[PDB]
Amino acid sequence: LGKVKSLTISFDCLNNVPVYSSGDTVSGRVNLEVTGEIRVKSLKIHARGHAKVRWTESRNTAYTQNYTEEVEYFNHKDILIGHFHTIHSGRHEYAFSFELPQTPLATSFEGRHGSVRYWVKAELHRPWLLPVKLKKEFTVFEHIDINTPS
Repeated sequence: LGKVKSLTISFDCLNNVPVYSSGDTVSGRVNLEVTGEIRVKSLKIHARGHAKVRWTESRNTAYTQNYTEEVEYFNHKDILIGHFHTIHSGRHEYAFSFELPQTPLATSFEGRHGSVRYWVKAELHRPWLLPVKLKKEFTVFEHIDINTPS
């Protein structure tokens, strides 16, 4: 058997910053470095954008209950491998490409308990091993429209 050394995600920028807008094609490669030899059930990507709010509330022998509320603006899945596949030592690259809705999207923002975030998640499934995921954030900002209603 072998083992996964590294799992990263590279973005093909439109420049060099991962900033995107409506109708834009977000693409890149899922990078996978491995020592020895591993078997892979599947390699999937999951893109999502949503508004998110964290808050905690104290109870009582006291403890703290954690809450999170999300509103989805965008969601997209795709498979890159399978759905076993064998991979040997060295670097491996797997290209991905999807597109953002031509409908207007929420702009990325970071408040103190509220935020809007977009990310691409890479999910690796292997026989007799727990699923491993890597989530990399990208920024979405709408381009100006001179025909905006009121």
